Amino acid sequence: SPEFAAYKVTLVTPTGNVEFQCPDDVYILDAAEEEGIDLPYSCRAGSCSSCAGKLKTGSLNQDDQSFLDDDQIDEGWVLTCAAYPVSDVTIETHKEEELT
Ligand code: FES
Repeated sequence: SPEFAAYKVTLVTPTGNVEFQCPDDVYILDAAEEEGIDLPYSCRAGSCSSCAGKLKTGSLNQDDQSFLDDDQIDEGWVLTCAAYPVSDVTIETHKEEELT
């Protein structure tokens, strides 16, 4: 497997869709911000609802998140501040209200 890689992230946001390359060692949130995208957050530590999204295709590593339970992870919930892509992914953002 490659020492380093980047994956195509498609974010489906309330103001439109955007795509960018995310390094496999950068969280979705941080990579979005580098591209000038404003995404919701507060704690940036994987322990709250602020940065919630829904995974629509592809795979994430969310080992660094703790607030979502195993059923919520199975349902496709994502804490964008604590998730790394391991494939190209599509995430629908700004989902805190739906999650909670
Ligand atoms: S901003 Fe709190 S879990 Fe992501």
